[PDB]
Formats: sequence, C-alpha cells, structure tokens
Amino acid sequence: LTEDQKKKKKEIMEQESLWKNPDFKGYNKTFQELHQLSKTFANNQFRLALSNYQSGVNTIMKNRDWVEQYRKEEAEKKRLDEKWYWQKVDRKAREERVVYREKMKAKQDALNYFSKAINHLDEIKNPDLRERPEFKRLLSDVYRSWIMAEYDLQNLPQTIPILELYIEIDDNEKEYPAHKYLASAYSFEENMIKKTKGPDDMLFKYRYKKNVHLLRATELKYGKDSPEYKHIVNVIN
Amino acid sequence: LTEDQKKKKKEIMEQESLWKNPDFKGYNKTFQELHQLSKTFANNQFRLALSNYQSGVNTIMKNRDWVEQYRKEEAEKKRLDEKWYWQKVDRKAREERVVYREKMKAKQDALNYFSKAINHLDEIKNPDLRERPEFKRLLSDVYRSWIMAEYDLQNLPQTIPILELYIEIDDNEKEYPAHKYLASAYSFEENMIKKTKGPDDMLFKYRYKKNVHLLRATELKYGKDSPEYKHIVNVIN
Amino acid sequence: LTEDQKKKKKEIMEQESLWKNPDFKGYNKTFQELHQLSKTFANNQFRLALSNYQSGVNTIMKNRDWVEQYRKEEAEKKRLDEKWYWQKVDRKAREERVVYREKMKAKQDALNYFSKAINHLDEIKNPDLRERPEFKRLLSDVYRSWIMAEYDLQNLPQTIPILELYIEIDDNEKEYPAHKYLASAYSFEENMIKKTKGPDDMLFKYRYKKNVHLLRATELKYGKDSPEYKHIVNVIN
Amino acid sequence: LTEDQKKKKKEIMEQESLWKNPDFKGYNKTFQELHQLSKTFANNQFRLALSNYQSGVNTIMKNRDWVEQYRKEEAEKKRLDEKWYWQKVDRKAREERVVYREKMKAKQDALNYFSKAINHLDEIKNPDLRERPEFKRLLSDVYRSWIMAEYDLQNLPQTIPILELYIEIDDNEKEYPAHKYLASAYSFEENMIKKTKGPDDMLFKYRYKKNVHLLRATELKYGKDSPEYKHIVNVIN
Repeated sequence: LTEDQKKKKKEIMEQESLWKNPDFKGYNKTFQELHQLSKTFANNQFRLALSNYQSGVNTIMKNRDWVEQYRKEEAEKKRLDEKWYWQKVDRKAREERVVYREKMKAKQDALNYFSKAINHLDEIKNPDLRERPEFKRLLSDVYRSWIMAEYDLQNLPQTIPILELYIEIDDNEKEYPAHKYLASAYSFEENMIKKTKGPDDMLFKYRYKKNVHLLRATELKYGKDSPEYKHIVNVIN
Repeated sequence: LTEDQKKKKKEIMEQESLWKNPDFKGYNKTFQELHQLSKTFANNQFRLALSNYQSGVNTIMKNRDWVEQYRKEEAEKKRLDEKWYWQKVDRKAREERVVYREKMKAKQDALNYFSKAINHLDEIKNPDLRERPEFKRLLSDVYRSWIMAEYDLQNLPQTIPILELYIEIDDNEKEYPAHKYLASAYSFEENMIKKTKGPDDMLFKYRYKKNVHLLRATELKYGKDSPEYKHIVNVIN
Repeated sequence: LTEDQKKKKKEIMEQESLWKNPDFKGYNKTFQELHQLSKTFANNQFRLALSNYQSGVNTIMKNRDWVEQYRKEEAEKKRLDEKWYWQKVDRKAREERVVYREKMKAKQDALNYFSKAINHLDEIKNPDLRERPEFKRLLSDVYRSWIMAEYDLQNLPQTIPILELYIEIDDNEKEYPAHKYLASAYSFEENMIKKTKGPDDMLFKYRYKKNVHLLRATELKYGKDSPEYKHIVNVIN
Repeated sequence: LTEDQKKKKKEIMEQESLWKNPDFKGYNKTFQELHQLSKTFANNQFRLALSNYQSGVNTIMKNRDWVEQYRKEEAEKKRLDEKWYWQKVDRKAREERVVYREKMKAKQDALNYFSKAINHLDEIKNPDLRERPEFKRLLSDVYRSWIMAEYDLQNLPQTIPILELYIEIDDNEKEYPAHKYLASAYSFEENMIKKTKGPDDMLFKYRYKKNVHLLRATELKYGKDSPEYKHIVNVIN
C-alpha cells in the first residue's frame, strides 16, 4: 500500500465514476460544473457548444424516462391472445424492437447535438483558447457521452475514432476505462473479420490494437511489474 | 336466446375449458375421472395406456414448475457485467434459449409417453372394446395433450395429423377449439409455402383446409345463417 | 363545443400537466423557463430563491433514482431464509419501511430548501417587484412542489395552508387540481375528526371547506349549470 | 468424514427434502407411494384417511395456483388513481390482505380434511394395524402437511401440539427439521409472554422447551461433542 498505489485505487474509482451510466445526480453535477466553466471562459462559441451538449444529454435523459414508462405500460396490459409459449416470446420480441427503435432515434438526435457542440468548438480557432482547461473539459465530456451512447447500442466500431480522439486530450490516455472500451471495440472488429473471413492484414491490425489497449488498461489499474501486468505481457510475448 | 343458443354458449365455454392450459385443479379432475373409467373398463391395456398418459402429463406439470423456479433464480442474480443495453438484451436472449431448450426436452419426454399410451390402446383389438366411452375419452385426452404440447412450442404442422385424428373421435368434430387450432395450423403451412415460394398445389390445398376449419369453427360457435357465418361464406364465395 | 368549452378542455389538460409528477422533461422545461425569468428579473434575492428551489427539486429527483436503484438491489437478492409466506410478507414490509424513511428524509431536505426559497422571496420588499410575473411564477412553483412533496407521503393536513396560499396567487384560484387536492385534504381532516370523535365545530368546518373546493373543482372543469355542477349543488342543498 | 458423518450429511438433506414446500414432483411422488402402501395395507379406514389427506393437499396445491393467477391479474391492471406514493402502498396492502384471506380459507379447508384423515386413522383400533409402517407413514404425512400449513401463515403456537405428536412417531424424533420448527414455535411463545408481560412460569417453560429443541436440532445435524454442540451447551450451562 504505497502513496502511489493508494492514489491508484482512488483514481480508478474516480475514473469508473466518470464513465458511469447517466443518472440525475451525475447530470446535475456535470452541468453545474460546465456552467461555471462557461462563466470563467466567457466565450460565445463555448456557450453554444455547451448548450448543444446539454440538449444532447437531455435527449438521453428523456429517453431513459420514456423506456421505463413504456415498459410499465406494457406490463399493465391484459393479454387475452397469449395462450401459447411462442406468443409470449413473440410479444416480448416486439416490445424489445419498439425499445431498440426508440433508443436508436434518441441516439441519432443526441449525436446530432454532440456533432453541433463539436462544430462550435471547431469555431474556436485561437490556439491559446483551445489549450484552456475549460475547452478540454467540455471536449472530453462531449466525446465521452458520444462514445457511451454508441457503446450502449452495440455500435462498437463507431466508438473507435471517438475513443482515439478522447485519449489524445490532456491526460485522458491515463484512463483505464478509455483503454478497456477501446480494447473491447477492437476485439469486436477482430471477431467481425474472423466471422466474415475478412483480410488477414485487418485481423492482425485489430488483434494488435486490442492487445495494446488491453495491456495499457492492465498497466494503469494494476501497475507495471505486478502479477496482472507480467501475466498479460507473457501471453502476448 | 333459444334453447339451442343457450346450449351453444354453455357448450363453447365447456369446450374452451377442455382446451385450457394445464393447471393443478384440471390435472386432479382429469386423473380422478380417468382412474374411475379405468376401474369400470377393467382392461389391462387401458390401465397401461392411462399410466403412460399420466406420466406424460406429469412431465408437462413438472416442467411448468421448473420454468417458474428457473425464472425466479435468474431474477435473483446481481449482474455486475451489464452496463450496456445490448448486454441485458443478450442475457435475456440466453435465458429464453435455456427455457426453450428445457421445454423442448420436456415435450420430447411427454410425447414419448403419449406415443406409448397410443401403443397400449393399439393393443386393444376387440372392436367392441374400442367403441367403449372409456376408450374414446382416454384417446381424446392423449391426442388433446399431444396437440397442446406441440402447439405451445409453435410446432403447428406437427399438430395437423393429431387434430385430424382427434376430430374423427365420437362428436369431437363439433368442437370449436379443434377447428380453430386446425385452421391456424393450416394457415401456418399456407404462409410457409408463400414464404418459401413452394408449389401452388400445396398453397391452394393449405388455403382450402384453413378455410374449411375457419368456416366450421364460425358455424359451431355462432350458428348457420348468423351475421358471423354469412360473412365468412361471402369472403370465401 | 363552444369557444369557451374548447378553451376549458385544453386548459384542464394544461392544468393537469402543471400538477404532473416530476420527470426529466418537466424538470428541464421548468428550470430553462425559470432561468430566463431570472435573467429578465435581474434581482439578487430572486436568483437566490431560484437556486434554493432548484436544490429542493434536485433532492426530489435524486430520491426518485435512489428508490428505483434500491428496489432493483432488493429484487436481485437470493432469499435463503424465506420458506414461509409470513417471512416474505415481513421482508417486503421492511423494504417498504426503508423506502418510506428515505422518502421522508428527502422530503425534509426538499422542504428545508423550499423554505429557504420563500425566505429569499420574503426579502423582496418593494411591492412593485412582488407583483412581477416572474415573482408570482416562482412563488407558485415553490408552493406547488411543496404541496406535492407533502401530498406524496400522505401529509394532507400539512398541504392545506400551502394550497390556500397557492390559490391566492394571480389566477391560481381557477385551477381545478388546486381545488381537487384542497377538497381531498379537507376530507382527510373531516375523517380524522370523525375517527378521533373530535369536536363538532371542527367536523362541520372541515366538511364545509371540503364541499367548497369539491363544488369549485366541478364548476371549473364542467362549467356552471352543467349536469355535473347541478348534481353536486343538489346533494349539498 | 466417518461412515456415520457421511450418513448424517445425506440424512439431513433427505430430511430437508421431506420438509420442502409442496410442488408438483413432490406431490406426485408422495401420492404414488401412499397409493401403493394403501394397496398393501388393504384397509378401508386407511383408504378413507388417504382420500381425505389427498383432498387436503389438493386444497393447498390449488391455492398455490390461485395466488399466482391473482398476482398476475393484479399486475396486469392500469392504475389511473395512483399518482401518490401512499396510494400504491395502500393498494399493495389491499392485495396482500386478499391473498392472506384466501390462504386462510384454503388452510381452514385443508385442516378440515386433515382432521377427517385423523378421524379415519382413529377408527383403526387393532393395535397390530396401528404399528404398521403404512399407518405410521400416512400419520407422519398428515401431521407434517398440517404443521406446514399452520407454519406458513405464522400460526406457530398451533404447530406445537402437532409437532409433539409427530416426533413421537417411529424415529421422527431423529429429524432435525422437526426440532428446528419446534424450537422456533416455542421461541414465538416465549416472545409472546415477554411482549404481553405474561407469567414467569410460562416464560421459563417456553424458554426451556425452545432450548431443548434448539440443542437437539444442533446435536442431530452436527453431532455430539462437535464445535456446534459444545457451543450451544456452554450458553445454556
């Protein structure tokens, strides 16, 4: 239990908290912090980027309520034409499709707002302003919400370019969850190549990039030359 | 409200009760009645057929308990690796497959016992004994449980020969549910032909047989020259 | 279907929407509107009252998430010591008490913030500022959230002074839900007097005030000299 | 792991299986065994006692289906008048009371049949016939179902005379669950005395009898001079 290992355990928990599924307490904390950063930044394009990012998260939060209400309404129905096991299976499959289609619509609306937030941050041309902690914090939040919205619906290939942009920001590369999700997203791509009998150069590329992020995630949370890091190094070597 | 129409409404309800999903009260009533009929019949092959039929229904009843217990056990688990919507969908799909596989195993065991019940009734060669009400009652119960087990798992083509044997017994042809299930089973076959671009002679045969049973089911529960019977006749004509 | 009757049906729906249980879409709409009114008002005490009101609603919204998460955690447990019906009853009664105690704690925190919002509005002494639409809108929202928090936990007597202050604001007296909840709250008090064999002057007072608000709620949504209004007048007369 | 300790672990599991909540597989096994014992016994009073015992268990089994169907029907209703937390609490409390009242009715009908089973066994006067394994097996099954029906509804004092009659039969005194339930039932009585400030002679009697059965249950499943038996002896000493 070194000063650095205690700092590690606390930091991994703080990083896991950062990547937590959105809820009310987290929404309130995020937007209270972002609105103060907007006041300190006093930049019109940042204000417009924040407004779009907030609308995008609001789309997600509204959809979370829609799904609970829809499931409640479906549970409260009497099913007179459900004598057979296959009928109840079919009905649950139709309900799951309605939920999936509404979540896809909410994700599309949310990504349109995130894309607009990015368009406003692209308008901040001054390199000194782009290096500001306020700028990097909002950019990280937009990308993280974007990655999570795609990941939730199993759009793992779509998360890869966003996660790669995210890890380039400040010290985001030291984030164990960013590496864990990147590793899984590359794994999905490797598996898609193996399943579709795709080209070997792509298989090896995806396998390599999965291993890079799997090794980095292990190193970050367990440390270099620990039983977890040494083990992953041995299988790859 | 004629003497015959009052007799019709009461009879359709009694027929719907006959085709009800198996529960404890129905099981107890069925086997108490069958065991008394076995005593009156005093025939060793009937006794052995009844024992196999009972074992087959017992398989079904035991499986009903297994499914409720399995669903209860699955609901009582903490899911630490279920952050994403697609993960919960996948997990529910795995649970539904375990349920489907166990129901298929119970159906196979139940049909093996029903087949053995039929083998023992086939050993009763004396034509006077085969015409006995006890014989026809057990034969109807075996076929009805067999049809229902297949129908529950969406094995509608498999129900067709069994339903056709069932309706030949005594006055079973006057049963609205037997015609309703036959009509749906022929409809499934017609739809399979249309979906697989099968031969026209089969399409027309299945369409015709669906219409025969749809018309008969309507005639039986609503009566000839009623607004329901006249309507179905017009669409077919 | 007169111009006024069409205006009535639309208005009752808008009033029912105003008194709807809090959800994310409603929270977002309320605080986006209140924050713009704060900008137009440009008053420091209004800003502080709005901040306290928002913290109070946030307490309620956070508690809604806490309850769903608690119920989920309780459902996901295996109960090895629950062989008997009375054990499952007792366990559900303990879960309901934990929920009730947490909701009472959240209500107490929310009412402390609403009380602080009212303290800041009490600091706005200028009679011209107290007559502003921004002032009356925030005051109505604070009282309505306060009434609803108390009503949710069955604190109906506590809602009476708040509902009476609420109906005095602008045209809030024309609100069918305000009269409906007042009528029920007075009914609870009348029933408490009858149950505790309380004094007749209190029984008659509560009965009268229940009737006043029951009659007003009927008049507002069905109109004067309609089959609903005429009926209530006849029973009271 | 001695020959006796392996015999102990297997036997405690067989005893726990004997006291398991009734389900279809257990019902089928019990009545198939009892009907064969009836054939070997060839006694008319035993046949009538078995018929009453079966009707009593059937009452219980039918009620298990009734409760699941009632809960299903209640879950499938839309509740338009359930805006408030207290309304949903009240509604669930009304549902629990309907379930409790139906279970009490089924228990009363089941105990009337068990009492009739006992009346028929009381008619078997020949001491040689009363010592028969068939007689003792049916008597144990009647008492065990009777105890369990009472225990399920928290009628623990009512179970005490039945458990005391049960443990007198053959080697039923070697049954760990019989002692465990007796200990809990005496504990309930001790707690009722402490709660109602009842007489000390009753408190000490119930405390003593609770300890007798708690010590015996420990001795039976863990063995004499084991860490579990030695411990319970020390607290009592």
